[PDB]
Formats: sequence, structure tokens, C-alpha cells
Amino acid sequence: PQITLWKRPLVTIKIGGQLKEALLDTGADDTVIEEMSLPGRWKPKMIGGIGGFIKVRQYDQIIIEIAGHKAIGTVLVGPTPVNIIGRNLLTQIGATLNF
Amino acid sequence: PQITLWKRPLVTIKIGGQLKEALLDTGADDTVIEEMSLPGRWKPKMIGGIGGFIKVRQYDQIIIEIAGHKAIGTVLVGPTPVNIIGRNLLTQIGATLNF
Ligand SMILES: CSC[C@H](NC(=O)COc1cccc2cnccc12)C(=O)N[C@@H](Cc1ccccc1)[C@H](O)C(=O)N1CSC[C@H]1C(=O)NC(C)(C)C
Repeated sequence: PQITLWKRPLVTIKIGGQLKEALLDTGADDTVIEEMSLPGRWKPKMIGGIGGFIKVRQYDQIIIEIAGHKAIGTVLVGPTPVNIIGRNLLTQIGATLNF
Repeated sequence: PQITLWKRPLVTIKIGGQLKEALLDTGADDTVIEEMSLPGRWKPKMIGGIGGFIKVRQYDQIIIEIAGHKAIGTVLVGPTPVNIIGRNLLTQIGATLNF
């Protein structure tokens, strides 16, 4: 699709068999999801945004569908204000910015 | 242009007679620039994201040339770690996300 930016670029994702809403975020290096259960071991990660830095849990090689497009990659879990689909997964789905 | 997302989508902007580097950010509702002077009246705003909120000054009817494309709109000024071009100005330069 071609997604314009007059509204937030919200999509449905599927992760853990569950549908969630998330934002396609070109300003985010990484993908950050609200507290949920994911399988496997996690590693510590600090990420920084507008307000400072937060601790999150890093899960690798997680199966995730984004707007119907299949991806498998790193998902961070933590106190994010919104579910964020960042560049690590935007690249997997072939997304570009165009103007 | 077509900007891939393998790296941060940074571009040069001109604002208030000054050149800056800024991030093209579909995840941001607003455009946020590091401390600088701008003309006109302003009002305070709190904006929130990863790590919480910061206080900024809101200036209306400001022009930013973004990678050669002129856009007018609201610009927030405050202690952001990165200059952010948000959706309010991305729309004006005709930016879309494509996949
Ligand atoms: C994976 S979540 C973390 C992410 N940060 C990054 O990708 C990169 O951060 C940084 C890059 C370089 C220097 C930095 C120094 N101090 C902190 C962060 C830095 C991030 O928060 N990105 C946001 C933009 C941004 C990038 C860099 C610094 C600060 C913010 C995001 O694209 C957005 O728009 N978000 C996510 S939460 C809501 C919204 C947002 O912040 N909106 C505004 C700007 C407050 C309107």
C-alpha cells in the first residue's frame, strides 16, 4: 500500500496469535510492544526517546505479521506509550519513504 | 526521492535561517526542533513518547525547507535529543510510506 500521513499510520499486527494495533514509525530504530508474553529467553536493552531512556526486554527471532506482511525479527517489550513498528521490521516488509 | 529504511532517514532542513539535520518520522504527530529562536507568539505544550514527556514551546505558521521542499506549519522547540520532522509537515511535502 501507499500510506499517507494525514492520520497516524496505524496498522494491525499479529504476534503470539493475537491481533494488536501498532504504528509504522520511521523514527524508531527498533520495534517496541506493550507488555505481553513472548517465548524464549530475553536480553536487556535500553532505548531512548523524547523523554529519556527506558529498560525493555529484547526477544529475538519473533514471528510477527505487519499489515499482512510476514516478518521474523527482534521485538522489544516494555513501557512504550504505543506499539511501535520500527525500522528493523519496516525493512523486512520492504517499506520506503517517498516524496 | 525514495528513502530506504536501512539507516535513519535523516535529511537537511532549513528553519529560521539555520541549517539542521532532522529525522523524517512517521511516528511523530508533531515536528520538534532543538533549542533555537523563532518569531511570533508561542504557547507551552507537553509532548510524550518513549521515556515520558518534555515541555516545549509551540510556534505556529513556521516554514521549514525539508530536503528542498518548503512546508509551513506548527513547530515545537525544546530539549529534544534529535530534530524530528513529524506528520504535520511530512504531509505537506507529499511524503508517504510505501510497501
Ligand atoms: C525504539 S523507540 C526509541 C526511538 N529512538 C530512536 O530510534 C533513536 O533515538 C536516538 C537516536 C540518537 C540519539 C538519541 C539520544 N537520546 C535519545 C534517543 C536517541 C524513539 O523513541 N523514536 C521516536 C522518535 C525519536 C527519535 C530520536 C530521539 C527522540 C525521539 C519515534 O519515532 C516517535 O516519534 N515516537 C515514539 S513514542 C511517540 C513518538 C514521539 O516521540 N513523538 C514526539 C516526538 C514526542 C512527538
